[PDB]
Parts: sequence; C-alpha cells; structure tokens
Amino acid sequence: RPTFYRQELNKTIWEVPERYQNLSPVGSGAYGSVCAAFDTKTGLRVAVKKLSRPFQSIIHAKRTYRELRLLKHMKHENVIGLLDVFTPARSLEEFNDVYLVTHLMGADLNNIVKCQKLTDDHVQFLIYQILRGLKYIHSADIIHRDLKPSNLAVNEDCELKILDFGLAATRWYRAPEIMLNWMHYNQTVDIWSVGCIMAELLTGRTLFPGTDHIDQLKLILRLVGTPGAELLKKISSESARNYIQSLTQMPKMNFANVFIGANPLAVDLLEKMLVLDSDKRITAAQALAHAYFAQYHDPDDEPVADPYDQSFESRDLLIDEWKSLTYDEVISFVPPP
Ligand SMILES: O=S(=O)(Nc1cccc(Oc2ccc(F)cc2)c1)N1CCC(NCc2ccccc2O)CC1
Ligand SMILES: CCCCCCCCO[C@H]1O[C@@H](CO)C(O)C(O)C1O
Repeated sequence: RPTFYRQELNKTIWEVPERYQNLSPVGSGAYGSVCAAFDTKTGLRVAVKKLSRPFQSIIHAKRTYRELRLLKHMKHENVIGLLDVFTPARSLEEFNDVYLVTHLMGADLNNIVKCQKLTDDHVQFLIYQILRGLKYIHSADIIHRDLKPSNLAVNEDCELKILDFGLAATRWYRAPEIMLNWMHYNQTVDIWSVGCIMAELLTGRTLFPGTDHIDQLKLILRLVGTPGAELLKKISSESARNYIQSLTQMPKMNFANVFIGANPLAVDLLEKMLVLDSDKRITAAQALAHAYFAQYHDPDDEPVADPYDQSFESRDLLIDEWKSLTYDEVISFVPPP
C-alpha cells in the first residue's frame, strides 16, 4: 500500500499516493474535482479526478460505480481509459473517497480552435478520431450523450480522446429528440453532436445559437427542414407532433448555403449526420467509410469493444451495496501495460 499525503486545493481536500506529485487544479463541478499531476512512475502528466460525495445517496453511489466500471472497460486510443484508481481508506468501513486517474492531453477542442484556424485536413483527422472512438463506445452499447468540444481532449499532435462518456453550453450540441424529451433514444444522438461540432470547425461559429431550447429548436428545424410524413409517423403523442410543426415556421435555410466554402464531401457528410430522424442518421461505423475520411479510414484498425456487462444499470440497490461493489472494483484493479 503506497504512502499517501494530504493537501488542500481550492477548499477541497486531496489525499493521493506520493506517486503523484505537483497537483494543479484544472477542473471543478458536479462531476467532481480534477487536478493535473505528475505521475513520477511513468514521467507523464496525468489527470486525477476526486469524485464529489460518491456515497451520499443511492443515485450518487450508483453513478460512482458506473463511472468506475466504464473507465475500467475502455481500452481504445480515442477514448479515455483508467490508468489508476485509489482511495485513502484501508477498509470498506472507512471507504468514503474515490480517485480516478487517466491521461492528460493538455487542451480541449475549444482551446485548440481559439489559437489555430483549422484546415480541412485538420477537420478530417479530428472528426475521424471522434467517430472512431464513437464506433468503439457505441459497440459496447454505451452512449456519450453530452458530446461537445470540452469533452474532447487533444494533444499537440492534434490526436484526440473522448472524455466523460456514458455518465450524463451543452445544449448547442444536443440532439433535438433530447431537447424535445421524446423518450427512448439511440446511439445516434452522439452523431448529431458530432455534426454540430464539425459544422463549428468549418464555419467558426455555433450552428444553433439558441438563447434557450425553443429558440434553438426553431433554428434546427429551419435548417434540416420540417419533419416529413415518415418522421411524424413515429411520434405517438398528438401534442408532440403538433408542437414540432409549430416550431418549424421560420423561413427555410439551405444546407449548402450555410457551409459555402467547405469541402463538398464535408458538406455531404454533415447532411448525413444532421438528420432529424435518428433512425436515418449515419452511424459512426458507416461514417468512418465515408469518402471524406479517405486518407484516414482503415477497416483493420477501427476496433469495437469487448462485451460490456452493464446489467447493473437495471438494478435498484441500497447505498451499502453500491458502495461495496465499488470498493471491490477498486481492489481488483490491475493497471494497463
Ligand atoms: O477541464 S476538465 O477538469 N479536464 C479533464 C481532462 C482529463 C480528464 C478529466 O477527468 C477525468 C480524470 C481522471 C479519470 F480517470 C476520468 C476523468 C477532466 N473536464 C471537466 C469536466 C468536463 N466534463 C463534464 C461532464 C461530466 C459528466 C457528464 C457530462 C459532462 O459533460 C470535461 C473536462
Ligand atoms: C420531430 C423533430 C424534432 C425532434 C427530432 C427527433 C427525431 C427522432 O428520430 C428518432 O428518434 C428515436 C428515439 O430517440 C426513435 O425511436 C424514432 O423512431 C425516430 O424517428
């Protein structure tokens, strides 16, 4: 058992193995607190996340276990995986804090764009990697559902890793079916997000700048058009159908016009991602074969994930059960090569 050392950072107490040195806050929110640290074992900077109050409630307890399970399963170059997980506690009885460790890339997509004007080749590489990671997570039946530039870690070689998936402004990249609260959705909500991100990288501006969700929904419908007979056919709720038609009264926008000077292939791909009907949206695996990624696509190097056991998701357990399951996972953790 490594020796730990305590430290107070921005009001929050951090107790970590001496292995991690020079803690530096990067990170704060409802998801927990995040610090950058120097992993002296490998010589590389890492990201350390201290979960808020992991076992405060059943919902907290379950999401603590969830994130631990998720990270322990992901092993892909475009997806954050678990480098280490630890707790200062020596027993289940004293177990109250959980720390997760992963790669620190250095910047997020917003930062990259802030400093550099992306070339079309940059766009293919960045989106290609997002889609490649997405094919992987989606294959394990996991959905990000909050894909956005701040959830995209990029290193100085513009290589990318998807961050904080399977856990959930955010709205700009959110799929319309979510903003409309239509129930039971699919993996392509992430594809819609990728479309909003890609458009942004091409035009340099937010595609659907809605002050609120309604304003934004009107902007979405204005661009991808009123729902056809086919889509309206799958919406049961009469109130839902009427309301959506009521939001598509803005003058129609032409898709090609919005993305003028961009690569023709880029625009075609954008059209296949920003489809109102999620059943007709291109999937990540399909997207990877699109001609826009000709220079990067390789079917022998775009793997899917090992079977992921998430039967715990349809389980309603007590705090102490969720806590014990989490503790067992912390103990059984074996670091990667
Ligand atoms: O600016 S960051 O503090 N940088 C960062 C960079 C790398 C890893 C990381 O979090 C970790 C750290 C260690 C782990 F093992 C897992 C995640 C955070 N961070 C803050 C949180 C943000 N995601 C919020 C978020 C959380 C849950 C659900 C939807 C969401 O959008 C993503 C970016
Ligand atoms: C109606 C236009 C604004 C909202 C667009 C939502 C488009 C959803 O599209 C799809 O959603 C899935 C559930 O998420 C389905 O199960 C569908 O049948 C479907 O068509």
